[PDB]
Amino acid sequence: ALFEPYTLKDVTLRNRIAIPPMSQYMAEDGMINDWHHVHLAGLARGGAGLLVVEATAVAPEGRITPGCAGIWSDAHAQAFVPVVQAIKAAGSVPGIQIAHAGRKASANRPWEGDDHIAADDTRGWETIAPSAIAFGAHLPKVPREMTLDDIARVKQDFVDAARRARDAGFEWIELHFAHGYLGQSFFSEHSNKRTDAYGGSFDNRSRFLLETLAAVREVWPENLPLTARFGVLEYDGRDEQTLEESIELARRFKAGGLDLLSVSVGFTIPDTNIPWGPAFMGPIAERVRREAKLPVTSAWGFGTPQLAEAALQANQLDLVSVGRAHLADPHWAYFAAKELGVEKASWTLPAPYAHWLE
Amino acid sequence: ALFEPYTLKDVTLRNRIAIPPMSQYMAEDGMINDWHHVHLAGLARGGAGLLVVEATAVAPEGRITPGCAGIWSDAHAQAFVPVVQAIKAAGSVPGIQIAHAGRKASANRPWEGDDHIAADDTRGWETIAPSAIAFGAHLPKVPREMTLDDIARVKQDFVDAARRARDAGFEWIELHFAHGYLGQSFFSEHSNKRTDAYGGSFDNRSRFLLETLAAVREVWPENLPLTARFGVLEYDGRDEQTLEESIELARRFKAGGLDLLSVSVGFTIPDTNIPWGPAFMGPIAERVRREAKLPVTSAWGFGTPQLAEAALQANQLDLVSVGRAHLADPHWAYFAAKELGVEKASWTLPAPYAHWLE
Ligand SMILES: Cc1cc2nc3c(=O)[nH]c(=O)nc-3n(C[C@H](O)[C@H](O)[C@H](O)COP(=O)(O)O)c2cc1C
Ligand SMILES: Cc1cc2nc3c(=O)[nH]c(=O)nc-3n(C[C@H](O)[C@H](O)[C@H](O)COP(=O)(O)O)c2cc1C
Repeated sequence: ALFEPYTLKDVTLRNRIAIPPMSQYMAEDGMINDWHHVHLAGLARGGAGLLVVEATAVAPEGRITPGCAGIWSDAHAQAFVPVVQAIKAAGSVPGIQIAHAGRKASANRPWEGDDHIAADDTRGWETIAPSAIAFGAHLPKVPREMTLDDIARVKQDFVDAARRARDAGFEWIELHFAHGYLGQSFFSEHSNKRTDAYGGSFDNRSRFLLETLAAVREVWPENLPLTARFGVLEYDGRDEQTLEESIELARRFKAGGLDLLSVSVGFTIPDTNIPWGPAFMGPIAERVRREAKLPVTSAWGFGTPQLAEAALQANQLDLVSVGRAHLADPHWAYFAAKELGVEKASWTLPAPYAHWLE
Repeated sequence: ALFEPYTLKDVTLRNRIAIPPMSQYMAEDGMINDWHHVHLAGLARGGAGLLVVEATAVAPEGRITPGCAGIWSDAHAQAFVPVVQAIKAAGSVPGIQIAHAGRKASANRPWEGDDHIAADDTRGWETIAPSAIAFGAHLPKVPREMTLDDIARVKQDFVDAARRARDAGFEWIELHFAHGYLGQSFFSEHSNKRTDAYGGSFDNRSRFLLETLAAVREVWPENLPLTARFGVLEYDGRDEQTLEESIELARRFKAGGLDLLSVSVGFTIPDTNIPWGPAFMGPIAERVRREAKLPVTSAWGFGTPQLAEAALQANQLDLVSVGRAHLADPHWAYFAAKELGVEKASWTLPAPYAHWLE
């Protein structure tokens, strides 16, 4: 099942393996470089059906860190062009996740402190959010409360991002409404205390996300999968209530043209109890898939080929996302093909490798 | 031991893992391209101390196949420049093996027939050799017997190759006197029936190889390791006699400035009985190292980390060459570091990987 093709709109994946977006923190002023080119091209040659490029910021202040990729100008977009072309040459589908880190922005690289940049550090910048409330813990900076014009500008930033991604050749797009960044923070009552049209009720908290989806839909081709990542629960003790609302929004996403939902956890606040474990997201992903009638993917511990296979056969997922295993071994898909007994498994890789490994 | 550094002349390897030259058959008219760039850059990031670029032909007719890399012009050399730079950025030592396929030239890619190109095929070309004798089997073409001027031209080709490799930034060079190609074929009485100064006696059969070494030594920097690959036996039933002569030449190589010998089998003729097995070359490599008092490396089945480690501790080898395992997993060195219990093994890889795998 893991090695069956998958067709969504006009795009066909050679198998059900997806490489989720994985920030590399190697960009400079949003510009990617040979780090990203070799990293992504190598992964694509590895065998995976779909390769989703890391969170790429729609605006400079939307970066998580000073090393995050960006696409907030045509020059930033043009940098992706050769990389998209190499992904394609390798037979993998190029996707990109476009993002805005909201209140979690302006942080150090994970191996350089992983915390909010000091106030006197010339690399830092003011963060924006639905409300002037800090995440807390290692991210103590209070964001600036967004104005209506801020909301209009960020929405237009996402549209400009999607248009650039389209013109750079990406065949799959993913809106980053998860992991406690801007979009997610608009939906959660934890982070959104607004009293205008973008806060309060379910409809108001959904507005930013729905409006961003719709605006992007106007520039993104109808024949290329339009997707989003969304934290459907927080493990904050409000799980049944949050899940119900998240699934309702899923339905609205579907109605608004979303082709697939990447299902995750919110990470909106630090005060939570997440039951980490191999494929722990499976049951939750399955429920979203069932109740909103929407294809889904998820991640976390599916680097065990049998687990990925089990999730597919149980129809908990339509694609299995495999992250860290690909950082460890860019040729993981070949390893999975061996594990699962695929005929001529070495031909998961290109000929200059496959010939000698068969 | 596998993860101890190694210093040879002015060059220091971060560990004892070497990636042997592995032809990719993806070049066009000798020119390398993004296949090679991503392949080599990815391998370098994998952790290995030394990365030796595939057999690179000193002359067009010296290619094995129409897909082999070449360095017979300054434009060919300039193509290597960015790739050398990425290898270095990754902290691996860039080396290159320069070569001439002799009578085994003009062949199909291994996955496209692996045999001599048909006579009416516009891709093929006349092969040259010490004598007009075909390899046989799947390589039936009779080569043209080289003239003295042919020998002068090929020697100068190797010199021009070494100079280009130097100027492109390579820090390690390897002359390909193994595997039944030109150099090897000059040494073996099987392939060399000449009656001039380049055939007959031990001194005459050694002349081409020694003269090529000396000529290259004039352009190659004295502070960068100068090495060769040499088939020391054939398993043709003349093993003790061939090994003695090969070891004598090893001594002469050492006396002539060779810093390390990559020890292999001859593959000069097809009528042989090679005792393939995990690390089967170990004992033979050890003897060459001992009797010629020369550092050595070898390959074949050392993809088992414990085997590589054993060979080093037994002092059978100074570097362990690991080939196919790196085609399977470009991050093999990280896998070995885990297997062997290295402290902070994930930091065998660059930070954007290591941070998440620790
Ligand atoms: C290096 C790294 C960077 C990541 N960056 C992002 C990101 O840019 N966008 C995102 O939505 N998730 C990101 N993630 C989460 C992964 O997409 C994935 O959900 C997570 O690694 C769990 O899957 P795994 O167990 O296979 O690693 C990142 C994960 C890692 C390890
Ligand atoms: C894909 C491939 C291409 C190779 N090309 C060369 C070559 O260009 N020059 C050379 O001397 N040996 C070449 N070899 C031999 C390898 O350098 C090495 O000796 C062999 O793979 C045995 O080591 P291993 O068991 O780790 O794979 C090649 C091997 C492979 C698999």
